[PDB]
Amino acid sequence: VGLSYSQTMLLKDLMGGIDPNAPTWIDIEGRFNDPVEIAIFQPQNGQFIHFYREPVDQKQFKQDSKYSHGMDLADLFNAQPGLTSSVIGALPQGMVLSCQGSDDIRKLLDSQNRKDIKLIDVEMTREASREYEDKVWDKYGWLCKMHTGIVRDKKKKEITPHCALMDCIIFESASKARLPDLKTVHNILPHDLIFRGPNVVTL
Amino acid sequence: VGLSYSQTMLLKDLMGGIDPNAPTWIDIEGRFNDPVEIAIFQPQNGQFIHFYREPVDQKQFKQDSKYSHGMDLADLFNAQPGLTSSVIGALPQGMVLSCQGSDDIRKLLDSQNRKDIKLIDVEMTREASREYEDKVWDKYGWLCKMHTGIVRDKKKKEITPHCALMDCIIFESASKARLPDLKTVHNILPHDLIFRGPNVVTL
Amino acid sequence: VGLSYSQTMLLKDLMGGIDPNAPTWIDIEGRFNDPVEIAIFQPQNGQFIHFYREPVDQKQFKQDSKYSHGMDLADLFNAQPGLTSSVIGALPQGMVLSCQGSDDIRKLLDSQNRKDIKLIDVEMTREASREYEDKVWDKYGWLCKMHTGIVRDKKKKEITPHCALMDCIIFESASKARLPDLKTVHNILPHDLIFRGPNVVTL
Amino acid sequence: VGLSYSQTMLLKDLMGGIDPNAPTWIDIEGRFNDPVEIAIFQPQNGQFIHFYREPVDQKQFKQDSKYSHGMDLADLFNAQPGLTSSVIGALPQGMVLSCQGSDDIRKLLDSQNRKDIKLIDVEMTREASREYEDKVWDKYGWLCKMHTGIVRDKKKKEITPHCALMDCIIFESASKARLPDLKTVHNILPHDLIFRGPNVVTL
Amino acid sequence: VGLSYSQTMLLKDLMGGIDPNAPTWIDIEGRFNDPVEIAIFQPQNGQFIHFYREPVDQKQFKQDSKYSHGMDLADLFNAQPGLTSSVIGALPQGMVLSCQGSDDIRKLLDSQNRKDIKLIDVEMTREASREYEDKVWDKYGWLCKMHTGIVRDKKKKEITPHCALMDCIIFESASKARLPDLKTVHNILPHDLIFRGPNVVTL
Amino acid sequence: VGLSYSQTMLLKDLMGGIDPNAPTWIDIEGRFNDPVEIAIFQPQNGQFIHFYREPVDQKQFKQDSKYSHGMDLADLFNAQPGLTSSVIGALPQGMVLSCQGSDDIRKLLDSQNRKDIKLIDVEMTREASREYEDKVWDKYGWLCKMHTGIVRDKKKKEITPHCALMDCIIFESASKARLPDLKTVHNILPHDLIFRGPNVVTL
Amino acid sequence: VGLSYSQTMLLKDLMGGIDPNAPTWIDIEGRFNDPVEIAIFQPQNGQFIHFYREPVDQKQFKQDSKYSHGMDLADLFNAQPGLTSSVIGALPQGMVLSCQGSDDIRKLLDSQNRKDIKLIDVEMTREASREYEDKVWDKYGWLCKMHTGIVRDKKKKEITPHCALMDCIIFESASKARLPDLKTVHNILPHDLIFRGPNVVTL
Amino acid sequence: VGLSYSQTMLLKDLMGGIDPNAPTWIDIEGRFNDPVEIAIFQPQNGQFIHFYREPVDQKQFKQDSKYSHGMDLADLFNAQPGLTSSVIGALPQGMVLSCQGSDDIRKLLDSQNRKDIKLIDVEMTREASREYEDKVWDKYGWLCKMHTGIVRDKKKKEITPHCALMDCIIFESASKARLPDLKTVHNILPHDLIFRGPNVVTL
Ligand SMILES: [Zn+2]
Ligand SMILES: [Zn+2]
Ligand SMILES: [Zn+2]
Ligand SMILES: [Zn+2]
Ligand SMILES: [Zn+2]
Ligand SMILES: [Zn+2]
Ligand SMILES: [Zn+2]
Ligand SMILES: [Zn+2]
Repeated sequence: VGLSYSQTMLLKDLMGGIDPNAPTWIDIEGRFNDPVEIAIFQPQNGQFIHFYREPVDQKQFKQDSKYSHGMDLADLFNAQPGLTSSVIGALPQGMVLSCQGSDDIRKLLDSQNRKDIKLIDVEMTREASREYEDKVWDKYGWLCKMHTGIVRDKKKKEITPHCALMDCIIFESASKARLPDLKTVHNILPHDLIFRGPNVVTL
Repeated sequence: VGLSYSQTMLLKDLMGGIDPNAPTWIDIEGRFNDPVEIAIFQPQNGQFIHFYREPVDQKQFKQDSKYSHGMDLADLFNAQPGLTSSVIGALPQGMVLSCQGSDDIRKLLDSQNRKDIKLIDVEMTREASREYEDKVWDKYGWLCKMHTGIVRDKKKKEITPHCALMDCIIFESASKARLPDLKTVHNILPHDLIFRGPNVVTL
Repeated sequence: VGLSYSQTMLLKDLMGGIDPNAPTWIDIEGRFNDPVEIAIFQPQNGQFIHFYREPVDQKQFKQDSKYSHGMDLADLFNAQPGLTSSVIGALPQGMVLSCQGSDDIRKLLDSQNRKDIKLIDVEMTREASREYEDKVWDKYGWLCKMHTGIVRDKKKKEITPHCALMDCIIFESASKARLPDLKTVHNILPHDLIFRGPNVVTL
Repeated sequence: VGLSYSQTMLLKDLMGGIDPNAPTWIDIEGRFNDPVEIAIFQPQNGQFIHFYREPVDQKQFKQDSKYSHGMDLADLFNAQPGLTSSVIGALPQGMVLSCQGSDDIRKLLDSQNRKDIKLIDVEMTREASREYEDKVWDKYGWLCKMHTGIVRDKKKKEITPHCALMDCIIFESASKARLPDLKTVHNILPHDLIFRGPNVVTL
Repeated sequence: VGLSYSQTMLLKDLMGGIDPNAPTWIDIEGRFNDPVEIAIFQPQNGQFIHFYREPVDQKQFKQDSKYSHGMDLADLFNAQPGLTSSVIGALPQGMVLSCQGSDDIRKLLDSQNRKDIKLIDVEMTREASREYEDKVWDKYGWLCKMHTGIVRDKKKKEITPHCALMDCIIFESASKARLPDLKTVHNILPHDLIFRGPNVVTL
Repeated sequence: VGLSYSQTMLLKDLMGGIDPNAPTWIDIEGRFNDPVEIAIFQPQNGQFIHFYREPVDQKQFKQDSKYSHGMDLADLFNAQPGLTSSVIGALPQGMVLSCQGSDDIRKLLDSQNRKDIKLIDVEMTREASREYEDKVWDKYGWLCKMHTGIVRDKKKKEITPHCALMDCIIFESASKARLPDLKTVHNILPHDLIFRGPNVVTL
Repeated sequence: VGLSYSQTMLLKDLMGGIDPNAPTWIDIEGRFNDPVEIAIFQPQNGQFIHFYREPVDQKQFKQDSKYSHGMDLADLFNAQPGLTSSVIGALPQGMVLSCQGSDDIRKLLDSQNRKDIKLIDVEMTREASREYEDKVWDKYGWLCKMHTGIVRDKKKKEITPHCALMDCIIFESASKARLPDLKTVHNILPHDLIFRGPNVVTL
Repeated sequence: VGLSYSQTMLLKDLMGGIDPNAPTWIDIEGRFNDPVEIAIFQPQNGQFIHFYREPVDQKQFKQDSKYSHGMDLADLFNAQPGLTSSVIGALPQGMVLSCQGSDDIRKLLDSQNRKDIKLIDVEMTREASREYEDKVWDKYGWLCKMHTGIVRDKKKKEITPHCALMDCIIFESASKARLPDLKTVHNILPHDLIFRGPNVVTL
């Protein structure tokens, strides 16, 4: 379906937690046209938005699963449709978003008619990536148990998967030379908005 | 598609005009599962909600067009999808709605998970229908130019079509023995929300 | 409902016409999870299986109708439920099926637990598609009068719809550089098995 | 779901054991519209059909459990759907079935469009019921361990439950003044057809 | 089972958010020996602990469901066992907890050998209860959609159910004459710790 | 029960003595699914973990008692439940464990989610076993007084029992051609964690 | 455990169906000391005994699964213990059993102290094996759905698994140059004796 | 092991001597969960069942030996396993058993799933105990030479041990004010069924 009216009213309220002037990270898995996991993280307060999307192109998903995110199609069948378009639509106006590699994000933001949003492509050395990847996945990896597959590189070497939320925390760590010390870190989105149990139908 | 996030934010604002305690009429054309025109009229202030929906079942539409509403499929291709589900979702909590023949309305309200809404089936004599039908279509018929087809009865007799908005004003007239004297009567919904010019796409 | 016991007994008999070693084409309209028209064609004898299915996802159907098959929901309400699962279940063991683009067929055959069935993805040039499309729709297009809608491409150009049965005959033509000269070509399935007039109810 | 195509093909084969001219007993537990256990017994050869059905009306089941069959809802969740409708549709044409109290059976057979089947209401004295009930439940009661609840009468007196299969053997005993001496007595239906382990889904 | 070792390590970390000197509310549904829903709310920061427990006594649950909380047994089958004993065990030593009616809480805390914890029985007028109940269930009621049953009083009058988390927010409102204005309010416990998807087994 | 919260907190602290990079031995008595005595020994520092578990299968225990470990059921009734699952969960990450015969250990480690743990199957000649068995049981046999039964081989020959802790010291001796000279050798686990005096109950 | 007293009394009764003078086939999977599936088939009447046993040696089972029977350990955990020893003990005295390759059967019968039983090693050509294997697995393969694994030969060629019951029917076919035409073929053992749902414990 | 098939067949025959309507005594030594000697005595005919069981809990046995029965572990190593569960399983249905102190017997009968058996707790004065104890141990004490240990009371006073069989004869004496005059009194169980010489092994 899409987001229902009440779901959209809730979303409006939850997005009230997002500080529009706060420095903010964004990362996705999948392509701008077919993203399967979105994460928006505000390090200052530790608030983040994190959800999933079932892929349209099943073949590419499987390949993107074996070589980057390692996700499973079965875990995505219940993701609430409309979330990507509604969270990107609900983002405040003129928000400055930080990312790693602006190319994929800009295309998605543009295809959702959100050109008002400026992007900060932050550069990150592979050395700095290797440093915090393991530290982040240990302190904060309980937030996403969705990467249950083996990801290998061109050289068939098994590698740590990418998580978008974990990628955001890694990015913040590298940009700050300090893994963030955050007491409270939480998703503004409830589990019943991210996933779909009962059925609602639009007209 | 569905109603976009901004469209839904506008709707929230416009629905602020609807007085939840005010006596209110509702009528539709088409069946609960496939309605093609919805009207919600508050006689006290003269505010109303009035929009259209493209039918799923094309064959039934044509038959319902020759025998009740006389609408044309071509005029419905541009109706904004999601309007029926979003206006019914936005209707204030615990609203008492008046109608003629509660059977069709209740089913629609229930299928949109809006059981909180109570209905008042108001009875109307055919004599009283014949009285105000012509008077309403002359004072207020400029509000809906959507019935451009010939409607006939079982006896192939050409009859005045039904308009839902006009039906609401007729119902109010019969229930009050007075065609309403209303200076200001207007749709809370703008023409660009009722119809779809440019293109927006959900994810 | 599903296929009744007697309906299934008839099916068993009619499927006796299908030659298991014969070269055989398959095509569908709609997705593996929600197919709305299935065609299985054996060019050697001219026998084919051809039926419809009402779609679960009404929104996608409409979009797939405007951009590929041009079907009408109203014509699908009476399709006999259970046909897709029962015809795929009844297909002879180890049948080698030819198709255009194996991705969609394999998923459907797998979701119906029919992995025994091997697929031959036959490649077809658009030039060869353009050649026989019109010739097939003229000699054999009377077999399917179900595409009563306008289908347009990305460039709003009105295009010939896709029919699965017609697609099978087009595929055979391109693979053979000869539109088939077939005196007898017929559906093994009767009109009362493809569609549902009276009512039977399972327990 | 319903019975799959292969399941129905197996059923066709197993029903080949049923002798159509053989004297045959039938009994159910639950009402014609909501039966929870069916038994069809041919005393001559000792072959029988015996299966279960999850009840639709949960409240009535519980009451029918405290006052007749003493069954447990939890044991019925895995009964293979479609069995009642498919076993009744597969019964030989014009089969003469014996029963105790034709009223409930006729309604069920009629609601499954099986009017061809004639019924013999055999009368049975309560004295004769009391005689073989205990003898049957001891020699043949190992065939149904599904009655794990306490059944009481109007006078709160704990009574032996009713089993449909056991009821059939009791009926045969009373009609013959001899508890049947049967070396081989067996269900034609396998445990995997009566109950559902893995998952199959229709389209 | 119980809480696994890793689950307990996570819990230790999440409980680090609980401020031991902060004023804190507690409420349960069900009895000290058989509680089915626990809520611990710290109004200052808006952090709370909120989870469920499957009841041992099924009959009492149903009665407590018809007359207080209106919960459904089916929604409790997947609650993570060991949570009640482990969250009560993890609470800071000498914590001062506020409640409504200390009798039920003290017994539970004592039966979990947590006598170090002092209780503040805060008195609340029914007038003040009636005031904030509706306001809380509207602003914060999206946090628990577990009360899907009709609760009636001695006079068969349908009444608003009790939610423990909602009860905590109502209690804070009455004690402060102000419904709390809280931007961030969230459960310290993740959905996968509150509920049980995969299987772990102790030795 | 299981390990309480405080017990688990203590365990976390005691496991801090285990050096994760240190060479480490493991041995059990009983099968992976039903182990009755576990020993984990780090020869470098002389620290070890050593505890017991009451067997589920009483018959197999008795047979395993007459032919390997010679233990007594009565001494196992007070072993603290949850110890096996909690010590295996608390083992440091990426611990390389040495053993004799990796088959039984791997299965147990895979019963918990500890596949991260690699195993070194060290080969040991019976000649080398016969050498240190007596020397170890004399210098270190006071550490385990739990083998109070007569163990015989296939030839009814009374043989020295197996102790897991003693087996670890024997294994280290054979792998090093030197019975270890260890001043300080001690269990990191206290007697009150290995055994259960008072009563704690989970919820 | 073992077979309970009542279970053994039932067995005594069911074994009354076995005709002691009837020609009878036997086959097993696994070794004499560790058999995992036993089948005893009397072609004359079509009666057979067929059950499973959980293997002691888990490693050998897996290898015997990849190279002969293709069974899964998980399906054997619930097999009723004691069945092998009790069915071999209940076999009529001096029964002449036919088999393929007497070596494995004799050892098992001897280890169960049943030397009274004579064996007929019937020779079977691989040509004759290849003939009926497919025919038997199609007419009678619904009797055993326990071979859910891929079995390959020395040349990594995927081959049809062996089923003991199917092997018995294949053996009878080859010895008779006719696949048996059997209306009634059934297991004398009920599903609740072959598998273990509830718990009984010996002393 | 357990009782073999032949052993169980013999038992069935010997239990044919037990008159199900006859008044019958039962007594045990050891607890319901760990009984070491069972006696079932029918005074009318003088038939009795009397056997032993090796204790699981060795420590409790020794204490129960010093303070009640005075038995020796060494004499119990050869008791035939499975006897307790098989004799209790074989007891005729609906047998009214007399005992002294129903608490221990009921628990044992229930743990062996024999609730059908009703118990008569017969009261006995210590005066009446002191009267027949010596008379019974002299006329019938040759039936049990198993109490070869010194039993003392709380006051270290050496007392006559308890024998279960002797206890049954004492109970009958007290209930009848007459030591029974019985020419023939004998165990229905043979010495080779009560004790185990050769070896049989189950599968
Ligand atoms: Zn992720
Ligand atoms: Zn109109
Ligand atoms: Zn078509
Ligand atoms: Zn029954
Ligand atoms: Zn709640
Ligand atoms: Zn030891
Ligand atoms: Zn098999
Ligand atoms: Zn004695």
